[PDB]
Amino acid sequence: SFFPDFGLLLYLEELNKEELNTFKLFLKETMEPEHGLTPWNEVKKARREDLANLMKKYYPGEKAWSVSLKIFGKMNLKVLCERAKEEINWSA
Amino acid sequence: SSSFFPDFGLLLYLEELNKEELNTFKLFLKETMEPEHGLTPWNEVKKARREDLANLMKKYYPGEKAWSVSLKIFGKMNLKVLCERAKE
Repeated sequence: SFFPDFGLLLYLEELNKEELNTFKLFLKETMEPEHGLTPWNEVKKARREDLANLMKKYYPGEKAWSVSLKIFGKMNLKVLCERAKEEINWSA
Repeated sequence: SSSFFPDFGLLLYLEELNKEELNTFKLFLKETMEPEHGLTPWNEVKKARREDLANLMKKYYPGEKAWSVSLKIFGKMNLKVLCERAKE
């Protein structure tokens, strides 16, 4: 159980302003069918340390690992999608 | 239903990847298939073209399995990039 305590915080800290917001949105979407928009208020304004503990709360154990890995996946696809969107059509 | 990712989604994103990104994708796939398929189909994947690669995932991971595995691989791929960034 190394991921919830130390791993997530390091990579989260590596994210810039745009990337961090992107993370929260996908998390919001992920928590939606299970918790609704109830914790979204907390998550949206949450700091990285608070965000890490929040995920430990709603997703304890390897649950944090499963959702986080998937969120990082969607984040990569977003960048790729945004990149492909300009190649497919040069008019954005 | 839905999640027709190998047929419509996956094929596009693989094409967005460069050579190194495609290889990195294959490596992570190898890691995932190992406890399930071993190194038996790894030979096929290693040499696989992007179009071939999509059908292979359609084969070994039918239904929404292809989307789930792909999403996790892209996650590790992103973590790799982030790791390399902090290391620099």
